[PDB]
Formats: sequence, structure tokens, C-alpha cells
Amino acid sequence: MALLTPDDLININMQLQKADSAVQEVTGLDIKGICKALYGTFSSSEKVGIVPVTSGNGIIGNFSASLHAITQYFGFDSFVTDMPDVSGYYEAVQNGAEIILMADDRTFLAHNLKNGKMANNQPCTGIIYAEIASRYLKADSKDVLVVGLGKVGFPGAEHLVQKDFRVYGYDADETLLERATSNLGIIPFDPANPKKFSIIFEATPCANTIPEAVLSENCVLSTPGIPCAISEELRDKYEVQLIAEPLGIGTASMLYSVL
Ligand SMILES: NC(=O)c1ccc[n+]([C@@H]2O[C@H](COP(=O)([O-])OP(=O)(O)OC[C@H]3O[C@@H](n4cnc5c(N)ncnc54)[C@H](O)[C@@H]3O)[C@@H](O)[C@H]2O)c1
Ligand SMILES: NCCCC[C@H](N)C(=O)NCCCC[C@H](N)C(=O)O
Ligand SMILES: [Mg+2]
Ligand code: NA
Repeated sequence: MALLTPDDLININMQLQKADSAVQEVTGLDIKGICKALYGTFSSSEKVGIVPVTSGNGIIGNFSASLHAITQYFGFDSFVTDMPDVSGYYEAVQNGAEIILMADDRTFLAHNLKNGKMANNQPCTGIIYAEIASRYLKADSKDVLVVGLGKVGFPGAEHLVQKDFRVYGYDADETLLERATSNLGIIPFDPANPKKFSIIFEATPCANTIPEAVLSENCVLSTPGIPCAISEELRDKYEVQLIAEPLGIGTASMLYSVL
């Protein structure tokens, strides 16, 4: 239901440069490094076919151009097919793609035809954004607050629990908070009894989901969420270190995961 617009993807190369610097500042690693920690993998110029898809709301302005940019940035031999849909898929396989990258309104996937691995953008994004959050060099705690427990949030929290962090979760939807607590063992967080975190992961499609009362100074807020989870004011007031970028960090996570 929450979908990228062309405006979100303006100057994707700067957005990506900027997010990569923030990731380096927070964790000591660039995005490649994070991906190598998660998956053990690295790029070797694998050939990536990017197929536009016209189903649902259709082709999104700047979407495949941005994927072309992203993939090039990380050292893949990528290209965008002239035809969309099934015809484009055929064009890609025939033009030697080893990994297919394509999306409809519900699923963005990467499929590596050589080894059979396939990634879904939603867990891949939650996993990398959570990993990045957790690796905050100067956090001084293994307490992590996770706001948003849907298709992106839940796998991030799960990753974090598997990584032996002490995870506190909140979702405005009590059903999703309940499922996360009874399937993962996270501690349910209460906005009425807040404590401060130096590590925060947000995966929501809503503004101002991070209360002032949970922010410590210099804390990290890692969020795939659109629009921004915290106001500029609160972000300046606590010099929060923001990692937020619309497509490329999740895309890298999908790609490095199928290698
Ligand atoms: N930057 C990227 O690369 C990237 C990749 C994937 C998704 N996204 C974005 O991530 C966001 C989340 O995606 P999703 O698929 O998990 O959505 P989802 O609907 O599956 O989950 C969103 C969750 O946030 C909860 N929520 C809404 N307002 C809240 C509030 N104030 N407090 C706590 N919880 C609240 C909802 O109850 C819901 O459970 C969307 O904005 C989507 O566009 C970004
Ligand atoms: N950046 C958020 C995560 C990636 C998926 C994103 N939610 C999204 O907008 N998905 C829809 C993508 C549709 C792509 C369209 N069929 C196209 O090929 O241009
Ligand atoms: Mg991203
Ligand atoms: Na948000």
C-alpha cells in the first residue's frame, strides 16, 4: 500500500553516497562491509537483469534507472531490459542475466539463476537496517527499540533477537505486537513508561513515530521508513544519527544475500 514515487528517487547516487557515509560513521563499515558481515559474500561483476513491470499501478518513474545506478555502484554488471513483464524477463535471460531483479506492487525480488537463491526486499531490508542499527560503535548497550513490526520490522526484530540483542518492540496495531511477542520473545514496549535507547530501528510508513522521551544523545535511528520517523527539530536537538535511504541499502541486502 505504501509505494515509492519518482520524487523519492531523485539523485539516487547522492542519496546513496550520503547513506554509505552515515553507515561508515555509525558502524566503521561501508554497505559492502555490512553485507559481507551478514552474508559472507562480495560482488564479482555478476550480470544483473533489471526488468520493468507494468502490473498494478505500473511502472514507477525513476525505479529501474535507480536500480541500474544502485547495482552499478556495488560493482554488478547490470542492465535494464527494453521490454517489460514476461517479454522483458525473456530479453534478460536471453541477454545473459545471472540475477533477475524485478518488482510488482507486493513483491520486489532478486533471483540468482545460477545457484537458485531468491530474496524478497521486505525481510532483506529489515535485516540490513537492523544489523546496521546494532553495530553502532558507541552505543554502550544491547537494548534496541523496534518501532514497526510488519513485513519489514518483524524480520529485523527477529534478526536482532537471533543476534542476542535485548529487543523491545512496539506497533500501534496490538495484534502485530502480540504476534511478535509470542513468536519471537521480544519485550513489549510501552510509550507510557519510556526509557532511553541509543539504538532505534523504525519500519513504519508514518511520520513522528519516535517519541522524544526514548531518545538519548547521539543515538542511532536506522529506518527504511517513508516519510521520516523523527522531525528535523528532534533530530537536531539530540544529534540523532540517521540512516535512511529509499531503495539502495535494501537492494544491496537482496543482492549480496543471493550470491
Ligand atoms: N527504504 C527502503 O529500502 C524500503 C524497503 C522496504 C520498505 N520500505 C518502507 O518501509 C515501511 C514499512 O514497510 P512494511 O512493508 O513493513 O509496512 P507494513 O504495513 O507491513 O508495516 C508497517 C507497520 O507500522 C505500524 N505502524 C504505523 N504507525 C505506527 C506508529 N505510530 N507506531 C508504531 N507502529 C506503527 C503498522 O501498525 C504496521 O504494522 C514503508 O514505508 C515502506 O515503504 C522501505
Ligand atoms: N523502497 C521501498 C521498498 C521497495 C519496494 C517499494 N515499496 C515499491 O515501491 N514497490 C513497488 C515497485 C513497483 C515497480 C514497478 N512495477 C516498476 O517496475 O517500475
Ligand atoms: Mg534502502
Ligand atoms: Na516512518
